[PDB]
Amino acid sequence: NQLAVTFREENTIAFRHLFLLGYSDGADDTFAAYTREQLYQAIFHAVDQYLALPDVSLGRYAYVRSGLALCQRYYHRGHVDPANDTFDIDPMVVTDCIQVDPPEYKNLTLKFHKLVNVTIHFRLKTINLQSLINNEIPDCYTFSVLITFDNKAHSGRIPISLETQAHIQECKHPSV
Amino acid sequence: NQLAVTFREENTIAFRHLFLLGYSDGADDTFAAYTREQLYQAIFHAVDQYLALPDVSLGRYAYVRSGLALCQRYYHRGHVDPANDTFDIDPMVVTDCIQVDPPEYKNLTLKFHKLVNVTIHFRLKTINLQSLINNEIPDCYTFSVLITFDNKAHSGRIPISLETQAHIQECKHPSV
Amino acid sequence: NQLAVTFREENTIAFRHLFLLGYSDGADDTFAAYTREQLYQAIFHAVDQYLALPDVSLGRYAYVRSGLALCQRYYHRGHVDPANDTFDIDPMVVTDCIQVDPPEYKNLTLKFHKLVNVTIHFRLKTINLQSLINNEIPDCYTFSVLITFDNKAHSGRIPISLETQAHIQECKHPSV
Amino acid sequence: NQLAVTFREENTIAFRHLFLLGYSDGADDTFAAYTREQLYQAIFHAVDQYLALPDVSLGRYAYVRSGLALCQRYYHRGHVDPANDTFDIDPMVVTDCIQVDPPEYKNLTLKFHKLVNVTIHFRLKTINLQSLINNEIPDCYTFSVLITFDNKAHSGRIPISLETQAHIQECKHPSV
Repeated sequence: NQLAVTFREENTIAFRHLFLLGYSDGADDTFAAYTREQLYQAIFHAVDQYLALPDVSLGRYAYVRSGLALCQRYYHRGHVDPANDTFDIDPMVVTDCIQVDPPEYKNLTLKFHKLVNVTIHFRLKTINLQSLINNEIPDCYTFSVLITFDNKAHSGRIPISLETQAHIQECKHPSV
Repeated sequence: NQLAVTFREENTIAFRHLFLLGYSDGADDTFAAYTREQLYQAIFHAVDQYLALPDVSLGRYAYVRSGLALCQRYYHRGHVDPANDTFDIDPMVVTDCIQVDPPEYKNLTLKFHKLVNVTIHFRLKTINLQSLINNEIPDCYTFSVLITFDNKAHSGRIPISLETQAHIQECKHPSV
Repeated sequence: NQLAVTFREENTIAFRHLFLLGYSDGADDTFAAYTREQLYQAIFHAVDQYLALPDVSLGRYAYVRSGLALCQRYYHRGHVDPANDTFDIDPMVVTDCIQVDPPEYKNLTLKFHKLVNVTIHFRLKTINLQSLINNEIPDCYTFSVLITFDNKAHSGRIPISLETQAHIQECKHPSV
Repeated sequence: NQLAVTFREENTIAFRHLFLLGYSDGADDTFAAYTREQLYQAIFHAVDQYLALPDVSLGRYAYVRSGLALCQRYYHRGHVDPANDTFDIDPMVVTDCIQVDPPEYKNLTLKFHKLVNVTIHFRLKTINLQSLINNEIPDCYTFSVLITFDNKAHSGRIPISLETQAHIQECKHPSV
């Protein structure tokens, strides 16, 4: 089991290196963007990487399906004018997504003045071959990847995180 | 409150990344310049960034007003000649500032031989939108930013720091 | 003795800097590859360095003999198809090596879909001159270097490590 | 006093950044060279920096006098042949120095096969202006800088260190 806990954590760590531009171990809770170009770059790197996955990954990952949802969230209405010290805000959070299908989004225009966050969602399928070592049959994993560029604090600093969730089932038909 | 303590600290952290050339988390008490070009570069980066703020920041900051004071301080009289082992000094500290107005200083010439320090001062206005999450009304923050290139130790090493101070009041007229 | 423990550890540390592309102290247990080009690069750097050893090393190392074994290991049979949720695997591990003789492998093609690991093996001979300080006679060391690109976890992350083993004997004929 | 302990340590820290190529805080006990080009580069950087000191330093340092001694040390006789497992060594350590006078060594050819170490020695004069803050009269410091590329362990790894020693006296004639 814990060798499978390590399988989820190992795969997630790999995802951070693969999809998080400029990521390096130990940076998890300080990793963040501070400029618009930094943020656009991080977003485009994560999607491009997703699209190049078959050619660059050291793991054999399979796409699931639309494949990737690039979503930005912002206030339905956001007039923020710190200069004349006022604002007119409608707190309802609106979601705008761009679907990306692997068999191929850069026109993306973020509404920085009232941005709540940006998320990139997608799933990846992989076989836990390691199980073969213990003479067991490999599990069929489905990873749910969630990359978040959180701006909920509206503090000029946008922390970036990558989390996952694994769905373990039994592969259709194995052969060992 | 502490979520507002975090609002001041989060904004300050963002300022360190935005205005401190080559800055990275964890470097706070060792961050420093050691060469003249390093120092000129740090100074010009902080001002250029200040001027580009509207186009590069992930936060919606407003200028306040002159906007930025680039000041160097040096001894009224400073003949330092370690070679012939003497010096003639008048300890009175003279301040020379260059005002920078956003709607636009590189001729700056530092008096290295008797430099006491260089400071960059400016204020930024921002709304604490986060307060909307707790169903409260957003505060109107005025950040006072102070970047110091301290040479008071005259030790060949010039530590660089960025500190801030927040003035919290109530925005003119809000709308939620 | 412990000064000889330090001789083995010092030499090994040097090997990590010499043969591990992008290596830096303190990275030992997180050091890894995540892309195919990263892995090919690490492998080619270690071999090229090995071949350039006489011209770049600060230590006087001697080749031993074939000199270097660049081996990749993979499952005898590996059809991994996470997309259609199946696999057909023959767990027997097959080893394919490429011998490299110093008096000179880039056509290498890794079988990523069923890669178990890659290893680079070679020996280096060196004299422990340090022993001269204590007025003793220098030992004759034979270092066995093993660079492993371990993919046994099939988790998208390939940790890279460099270990050694020393064979201490008495040099043929010394002169001090 | 301790503010003067800090004056010596602050100046030394500055020297590490100024003269040690690729140096960064916290690297003190792992800082080292591993290749011949790395070592030649470190050596030439330290001398070039020394020569450019007046134009690049943030401190007002004065040369003392020849100014810089670039010395390499090696065994009087060193035939090291790990391949045919023998050696013929005369442990007497020979010193070969190149004097560098500021009013201006790259032909340097290190005897890597029997190198004991390389050292760079020079003195710098500076006034402790800080003393003016406490209303005291500034001391006249003479820093003795010693950069060592130690190969005494003959282990393929050459640790590099920079140490100093301060001679405090009273400046000829001060004026405050």
